Amino acid sequence: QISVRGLAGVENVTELKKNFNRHLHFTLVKDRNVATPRDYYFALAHTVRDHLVGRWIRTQQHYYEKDPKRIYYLSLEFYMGRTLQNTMVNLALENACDEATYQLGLDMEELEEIEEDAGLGNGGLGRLAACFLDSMATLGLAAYGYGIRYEFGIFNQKICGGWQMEEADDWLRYGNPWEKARPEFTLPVHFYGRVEHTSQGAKWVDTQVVLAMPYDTPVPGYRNNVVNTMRLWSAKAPNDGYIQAVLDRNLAENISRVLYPNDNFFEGKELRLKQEYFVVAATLQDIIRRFKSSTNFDAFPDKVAIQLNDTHPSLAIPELMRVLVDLERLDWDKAWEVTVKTCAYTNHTVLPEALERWPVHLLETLLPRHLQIIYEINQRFLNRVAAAFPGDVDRLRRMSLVEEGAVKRINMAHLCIAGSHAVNGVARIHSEILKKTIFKDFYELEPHKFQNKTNGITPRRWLVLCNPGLAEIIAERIGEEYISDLDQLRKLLSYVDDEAFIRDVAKVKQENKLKFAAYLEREYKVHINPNSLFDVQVKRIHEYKRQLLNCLHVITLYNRIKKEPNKFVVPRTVMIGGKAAPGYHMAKMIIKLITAIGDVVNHDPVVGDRLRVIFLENYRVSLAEKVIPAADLSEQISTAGTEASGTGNMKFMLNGALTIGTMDGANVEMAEEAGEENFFIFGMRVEDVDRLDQRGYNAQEYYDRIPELRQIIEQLSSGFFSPKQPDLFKDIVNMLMHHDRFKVFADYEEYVKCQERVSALYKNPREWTRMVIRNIATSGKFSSDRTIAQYAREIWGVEPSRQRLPA
Amino acid sequence: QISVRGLAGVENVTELKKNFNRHLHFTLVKDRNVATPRDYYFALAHTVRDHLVGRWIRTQQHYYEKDPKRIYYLSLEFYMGRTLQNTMVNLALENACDEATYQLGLDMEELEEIEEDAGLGNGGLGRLAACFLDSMATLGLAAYGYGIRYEFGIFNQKICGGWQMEEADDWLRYGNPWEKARPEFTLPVHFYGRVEHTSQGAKWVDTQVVLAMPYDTPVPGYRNNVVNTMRLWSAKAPNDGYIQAVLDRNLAENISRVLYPNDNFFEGKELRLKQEYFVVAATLQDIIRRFKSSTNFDAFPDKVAIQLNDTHPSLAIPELMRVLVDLERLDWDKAWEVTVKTCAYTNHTVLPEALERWPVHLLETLLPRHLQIIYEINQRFLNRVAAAFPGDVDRLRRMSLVEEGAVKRINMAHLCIAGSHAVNGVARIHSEILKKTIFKDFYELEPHKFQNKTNGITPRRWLVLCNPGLAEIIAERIGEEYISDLDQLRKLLSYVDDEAFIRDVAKVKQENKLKFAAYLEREYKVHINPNSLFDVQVKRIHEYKRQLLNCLHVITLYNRIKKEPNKFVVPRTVMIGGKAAPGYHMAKMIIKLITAIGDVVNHDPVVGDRLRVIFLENYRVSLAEKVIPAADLSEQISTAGTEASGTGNMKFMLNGALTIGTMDGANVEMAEEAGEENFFIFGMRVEDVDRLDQRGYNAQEYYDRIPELRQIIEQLSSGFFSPKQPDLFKDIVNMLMHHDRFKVFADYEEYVKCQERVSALYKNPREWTRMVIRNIATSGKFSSDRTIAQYAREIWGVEPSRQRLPA
Ligand SMILES: O=C(COc1ccc(-c2ccccc2)cc1)N[C@@H]1O[C@H](CO)[C@@H](O)[C@H](O)[C@H]1O
Ligand SMILES: O=C(COc1ccc(-c2ccccc2)cc1)N[C@@H]1O[C@H](CO)[C@@H](O)[C@H](O)[C@H]1O
Repeated sequence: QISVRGLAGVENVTELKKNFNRHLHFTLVKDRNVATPRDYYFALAHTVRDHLVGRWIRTQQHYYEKDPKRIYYLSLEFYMGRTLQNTMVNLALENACDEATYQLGLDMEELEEIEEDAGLGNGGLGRLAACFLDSMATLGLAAYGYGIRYEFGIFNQKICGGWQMEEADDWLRYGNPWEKARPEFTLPVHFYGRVEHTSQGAKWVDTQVVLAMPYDTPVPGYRNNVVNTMRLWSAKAPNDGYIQAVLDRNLAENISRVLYPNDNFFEGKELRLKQEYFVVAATLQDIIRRFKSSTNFDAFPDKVAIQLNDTHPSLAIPELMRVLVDLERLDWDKAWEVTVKTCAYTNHTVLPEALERWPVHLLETLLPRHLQIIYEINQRFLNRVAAAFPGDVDRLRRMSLVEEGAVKRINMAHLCIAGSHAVNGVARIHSEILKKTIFKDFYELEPHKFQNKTNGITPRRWLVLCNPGLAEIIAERIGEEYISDLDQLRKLLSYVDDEAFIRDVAKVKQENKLKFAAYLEREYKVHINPNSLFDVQVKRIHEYKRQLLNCLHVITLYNRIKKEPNKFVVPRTVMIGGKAAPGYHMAKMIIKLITAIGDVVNHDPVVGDRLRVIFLENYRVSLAEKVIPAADLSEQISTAGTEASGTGNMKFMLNGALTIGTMDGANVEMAEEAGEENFFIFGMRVEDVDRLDQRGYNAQEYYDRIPELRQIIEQLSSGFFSPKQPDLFKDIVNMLMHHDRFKVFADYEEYVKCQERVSALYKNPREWTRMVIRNIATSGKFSSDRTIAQYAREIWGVEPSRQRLPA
Repeated sequence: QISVRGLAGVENVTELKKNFNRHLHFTLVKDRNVATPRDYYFALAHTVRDHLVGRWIRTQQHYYEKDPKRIYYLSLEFYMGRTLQNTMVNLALENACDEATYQLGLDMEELEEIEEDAGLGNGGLGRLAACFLDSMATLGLAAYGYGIRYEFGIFNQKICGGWQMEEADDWLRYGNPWEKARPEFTLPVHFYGRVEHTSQGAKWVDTQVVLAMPYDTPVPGYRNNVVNTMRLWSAKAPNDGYIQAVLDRNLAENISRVLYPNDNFFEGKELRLKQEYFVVAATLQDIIRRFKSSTNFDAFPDKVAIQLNDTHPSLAIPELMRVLVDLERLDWDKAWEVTVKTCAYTNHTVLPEALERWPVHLLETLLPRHLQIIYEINQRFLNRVAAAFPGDVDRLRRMSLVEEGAVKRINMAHLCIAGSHAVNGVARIHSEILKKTIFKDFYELEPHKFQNKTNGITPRRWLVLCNPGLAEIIAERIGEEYISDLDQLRKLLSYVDDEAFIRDVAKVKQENKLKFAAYLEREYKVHINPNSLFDVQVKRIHEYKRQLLNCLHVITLYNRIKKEPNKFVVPRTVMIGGKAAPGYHMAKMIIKLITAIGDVVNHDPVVGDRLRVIFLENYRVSLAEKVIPAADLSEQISTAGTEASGTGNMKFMLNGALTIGTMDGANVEMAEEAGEENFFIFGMRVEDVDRLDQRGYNAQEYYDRIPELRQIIEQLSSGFFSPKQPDLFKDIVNMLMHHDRFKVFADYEEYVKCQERVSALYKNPREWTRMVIRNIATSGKFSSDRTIAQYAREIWGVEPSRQRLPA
């Protein structure tokens, strides 16, 4: 049908048809009389997976023969989403499968909706790992993702009476056709026990053992016949009343049972520490085993890079030291040099409550040898600080890996900086904040360690897969090369005055919106107007992300309409979606407020279809692929200095939405790429926030001086949005008035004014679309291929390649 | 190589070779460079499984079109063993796979040793279910086995310092290529809750729900293209702190976690009751759903038979009543008629401590509605007893389903007799004991219910598979037909004086023994003499089975040798094997005594290789397939009246061992088939045991009058077999002397005399072999094809068929 989806040759179609019938018969043990749509999905999945295997085997054989430096990306999260369509895209099989299934009397799109998301992450950090794997394979790097095979991923969110309810994400129920169990590569992981000292050095003895069983999933590059591996570890009890002893095997296997969903506010839970060590200990044994199959650990950093995705796998540092010192018997200083040259650390936040700080008593009991090593690392590090800054005793206390207080804690960020040759933030402003404020002491001691690597997204999933219509009108003008060289989109700047292109860009957006409006009714019985501006904010629910500020705007618009009902306003559909961490009361209250506003707004006859407020239930990778192509306006409105990068912002820019946002995270670089005239920037900059903090933020001042704001607060307090429970929202009002760390009121006026400018532009479709073209055309920087090429050259010491492997 | 293993045609071999390479590549994702022997096993298993699928689909389609009466065999145990070789045998693929693998440079026998036993049973009752499934498929019955998919089967037994140690049988670790998950056929099972009464009748409300997920395994008939199903249920939590709630899903899924290994002494454990209801509730919903796919439950017994394998699934009776009365709204009397006509019950013991008697308080809490129904069944039944036997108030108390006492209990055997149209024992003497003693009252009320169905074994696994050499020398003389018509073995009576046949029978036995002697060294570093008489007792360890009596004989022989070392004796290798239930102290002590005797006997220079005592570790289906073909003498020495049938006895008879045994269980019918002159019968009959009980058994009398017996007891008491712990065996001596329910001393003299007659005959190889021929030739009765034909005609009301389905 469309060019970018590939060829549908007679030979290929015929072959796909027979392999499909073969799998339906031999694999599923069904015939056409009893097969359900799920059986058809599986027959298709196995058919496509068969095309991966030859390339997977030869890629791995290739790395063995050529022995390149290997990249190990350690993450506790891989937010993969669905795999079927992505695999077809990357193997150029999409049109052929479409044709083949069509001939068999099946709708491929319908079969695609059957696949469960692999929801093995919370949000941005987990999805970054997934984009990164795609880019590493597309750039021909010998790269391995290592993580945990959680039995239950991020919870499914249901909304009941306006409230979030959580249910278990039982994503493996029907089986996973993409993974291959490797029970033969099983490895032991140790816990508890005690440390004995001999003449020969230290020994860790009397440990309990959990087995780590690997499951491999193929990661295909974009049309280069490269297929890399993501290896996910699963916990198994070793084989040694009788009944109860058997049932107690559950205790061990609980390590890989469920993903922790609390992506704000760190809590030191023992089971999470076990997960963190488990992935690290099994991964490092695998790495070392592979390195030996090439005595001389001097060459170890020439053949191994380990990237730590935040501090979650930070135990890699003392575990690598443990193995080199206790098992391989290297002297400390040589082991340390190897470790530092091997490890690099990516930081993802600045909120103090988000940093991992493990109580010493937990490590003492669970990992007694690791605690000794961390103490030794700390002593040697602080000796270096003392020599560089003699007499500065407060610096010594600020930089220590060990924090004193009620309970002594280990600061895992400080461990990571001490034991890595490179530390990076995820956007230019974030990396600068790291050097200037939270890791200032570390930067002064070792300035060469600190880098920036601005985040990106893969244009395969986030353009070609989710928005084929847009990908096609672009390919028509500039060819197909841009799909793996996104900087080529700049060529589109010469079409900004092209009448045909303007019309096509606008037509694709209209089609995406009609499709999404239809999805909403069929699957959720909700009525929307497709001619309205689609105003969307989708991301995890956090105070810093300021869903609340968006709420205030929605109510302002509603109040204005009620005040002057016969005045024309640009119609809007305001959609907000995102999950709240189960323990986060304020985030759960924000969800309830959103639905409560909807209840009032959506049923007010005076409003009509001029304003609609919808809460997008169960936001996840598959839903983002649907809503992002349909968006006109992207809400990126975190308080300046709080969102380290953002990546959802990039997805929207690539797909033809305009952005309203603060100068925060990657928004700054996006505005710089597109030109500030083509971006809706508002609000305090980081400097303005600092000045407010120096003086003291008083929310009352805003309430006193802004009549429209005072009206919203009275409506909330008095029960306008909760008639049967008038004080339902008192916690929200109280926080806004007295303890708002994120200064919601301070940006309110500028935000409302800026939103008026959005509505003005949307009235002029031709000029709206021309601004959209200038955004799409300057989105090239934010390809994760650019990000990974910078990691490879500036951190890993390896050269990317665009060359094909033989097919 | 050998005729009965089938054809190896050029077309077949070539096709098997390519499908093997296809599975190795696409299924396992390996090539020849990294493949382990386990990968080769799996490639072969998937290749053979592919041959089943077409026949499996068409068999099930056939039953749908023809709508025959369906047989549902409900068992908590299916002791299946390995599947690969059995599937090849039944599909006539054995020689072809052998050739194909040989050409690929592989040894098929070696690949066969890689497969885990499906050890989903304890011993005889579980293995009977497995033989029965094979016979039902071979006889063309529309039959379904229904059970539980245990994650952990019968424990692996290790012997450490002479003691049994139990380890988890993690049989699913590497995956099971034979099963197909059917997540779409998942069904809810209810527990706990309470009973509400309306106008409409009773309602069971506020229940907790566990899901039952089915896994189907194909059951191939012998060369008839019939493939039936064994459906095994697995427990899954329904989908509705957060972390802990996720981890608590284990509680629900524990129902199908582990097989209970205590096959003597019933213990009322709540988790076992849940297992019993779980299999019954899910199975009956499946049965009813299938019946509806044909209002009129009158025809239900014309289209459904349910066979209960002991009382373990006895809850089928009140569950069927519950469904018909509460859900389908049938009146009680009509529902009851349907139930009785549908259900039949097979009894497997006479030991009072083995009968299931569930405490009422357990049923009250777990299954409140079932307890009401059982009470109602009991009231109506006892009303019938009172009318038939007016004034006999003690009969009323003896026959009640409810037993009074400390705790009130339900007698599940009484429930089963009341709610079944047929009750059978498993050997002629057992069925007679049922009518005359333990169920006498029930027989007097309803004599037409009571039947005999003498047990059998499948000659496919138990001759063709495990002893191809013997199968071949038989096929040479009489053709291949006997494999599915075992009565044809009688034709062998005309070869009893045939010199060539005598030599061939003896040669096959010698080859089996050389092979087994070699297996022992290679896998267990133990040295045996292959010219000795192989004296074997393999079966679960129980006092009633009298491994202890065998122990006394072994010590007698040892004492005799020590007494007269230069006198010739027929050399023996005495092998004893079997698992003890984890809670059974005396059985664990018997295992230790056996190894302790071995320690002394096997290292005494005076003995030489004239006597060896070996404990066969980890006895299970795969080991029985090795040791049974190698045996000369089969020990079947239970106290008269205690072994309901035995089936191991039949396996030995079919494979060329002679039998030393009591007139107990099926031994009686075996001796009757072969002629008593061709059997080594000794000891008390049931009548002699009764007379002893009337007078009172005094073990001291035997000890006083038998000097050789007194010597053994002093050796045991004084520490001759346990030098470092002189009183190790005091419990054994104490039991023998003071509380032996199984009268070990009373049979001792006759047993020793009889064993002398065995040794005399073995000295004359020609006459030994002629007696063997007369045993093999009269073993036809004990084919499970005969047993199943009698069940089908006399209980299920269906006609077996030997006709092929189209291929
Ligand atoms: O997604 C995250 C953080 O997610 C988690 C996920 C899990 C945890 C966690 C930590 C300890 C224990 C349990 C859970 C903490 C944070 N951060 C985002 O990372 C993106 C990629 O760099 C950035 O674009 C976002 O700005 C940043 O908020
Ligand atoms: O194997 C058995 C009994 O096995 C079990 C297995 C499990 C249980 C059980 C019962 C309740 C709770 C837990 C376990 C009780 C008995 N009996 C044998 O059945 C054979 C087949 O009919 C006969 O040949 C044997 O004589 C008989 O002992």
